[PDB]
Amino acid sequence: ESIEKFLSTFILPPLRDYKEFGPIQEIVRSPNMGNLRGKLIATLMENEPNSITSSAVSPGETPYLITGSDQGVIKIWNLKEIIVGEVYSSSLTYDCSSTVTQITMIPNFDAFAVSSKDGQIIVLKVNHYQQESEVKFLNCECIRKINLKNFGKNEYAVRMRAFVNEEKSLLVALTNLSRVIIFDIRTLERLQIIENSPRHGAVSSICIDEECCVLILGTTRGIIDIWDIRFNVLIRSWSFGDHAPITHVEVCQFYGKNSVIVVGGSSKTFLTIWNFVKGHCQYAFINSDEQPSMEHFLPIEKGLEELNFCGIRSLNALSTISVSNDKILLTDEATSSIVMFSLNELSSSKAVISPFSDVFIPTQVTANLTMLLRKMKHDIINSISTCEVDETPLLVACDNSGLIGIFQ
Repeated sequence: ESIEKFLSTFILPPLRDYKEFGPIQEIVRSPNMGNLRGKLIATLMENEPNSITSSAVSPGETPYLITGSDQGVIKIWNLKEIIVGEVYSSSLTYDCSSTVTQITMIPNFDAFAVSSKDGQIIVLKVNHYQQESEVKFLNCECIRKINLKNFGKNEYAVRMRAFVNEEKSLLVALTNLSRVIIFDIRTLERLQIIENSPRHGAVSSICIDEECCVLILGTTRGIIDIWDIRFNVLIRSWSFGDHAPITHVEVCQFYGKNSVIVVGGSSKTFLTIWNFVKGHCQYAFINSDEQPSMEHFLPIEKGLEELNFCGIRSLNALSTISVSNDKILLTDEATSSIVMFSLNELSSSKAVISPFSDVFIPTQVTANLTMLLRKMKHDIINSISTCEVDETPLLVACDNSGLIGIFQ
């Protein structure tokens, strides 16, 4: 070993050269969620009665689930061992001593960031070793740490996203004061702060695009604001529908590099999909069999500072999602179900997990807009994750009472 390259005397090395993160892992393909049976194979009660506030999965030959609780407790679960060995205990526990707000994988590493209500952000490395050709988990080890109080405003991170490629190594944190701070993972140095206008409400959601060039923000007043990261410039702002809060934004690679899934904004939809360059709504998945007007999905670009905050008005608003290439999995609390939207064939969309037998009907409404109508035939889920264990898709749901459900 040598440390001279790591003292910032000169500029990289890339993240893959930082041995404390462990070796970079092979890319694993999207799980084939279309084959999900919707069959509950296991329930894990270890976190009860504490809310699981965030979860993630690390995919690969031994995929593991990470859960974070409202008391700061992080657990690692060996998914193969649960499925095959029927061992229902966690493999590892790590205590943050403060309410977890987000767990964010460091893509392709056995490491993940954890933000907590006390203002701390850490990165935990998952250490493991081979015994009789099977993975044994050793420990979680803190390998990075920052406190947002260092920025002087007593902030804590509420949401995070990570992006790693050969060039970039970024951790993006949304704070409780609606600032977005961008860190380099290698040092946790602040590189950029983006501050959205308070006249658009509070920032409730963030995502980064495929290219890590743009920050997409959703607000409590139903506004989508897109920021160029390099120039720190607002490049797109719009609302639509009844401007309900934007609770999730996620880029959708399936449609291309300029497409984003929006949850909220319109209270009449499960989600919409927008081309954020063209400023245009491509798809609207309607949470009933009644189609809204075409006009409901036109972008509003003026009068955004005059939009009132509507609050959170329905169980419909609580949807959490997991995107897997051409499938979107979405929790529907109003009907106690999880919907799988088939972007490859919308008419094949269905409630994969539910108590009846719903059908989804795609209708082209303009040259540029398709609406998907839904025609009709337990604690609130906070987080869902999807992966494969030995081929065979599986979905993990974590709920606000501390229960994990595992579905094949």
